[PDB]
Amino acid sequence: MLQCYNCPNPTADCKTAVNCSSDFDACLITKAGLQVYNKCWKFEHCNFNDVTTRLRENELTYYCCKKDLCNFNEQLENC
Repeated sequence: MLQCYNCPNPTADCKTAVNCSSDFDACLITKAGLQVYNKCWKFEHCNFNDVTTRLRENELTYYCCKKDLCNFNEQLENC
């Protein structure tokens, strides 16, 4: 099992850490304008088309990682 930040809704500063279902093999962080998402995710869905369609977001950037709690907001907050 992988631990990821997983907030049910987009929010600033997602601190909600969870032990993801074993089927989730990656952690996702995505910024879609004002909406920032942090989820338990899958690599098969770590592509622009799958992230946009599934979060129903027209434009965004995303990042997937495989270490516990890796999907925090460092990349956004350091900029």
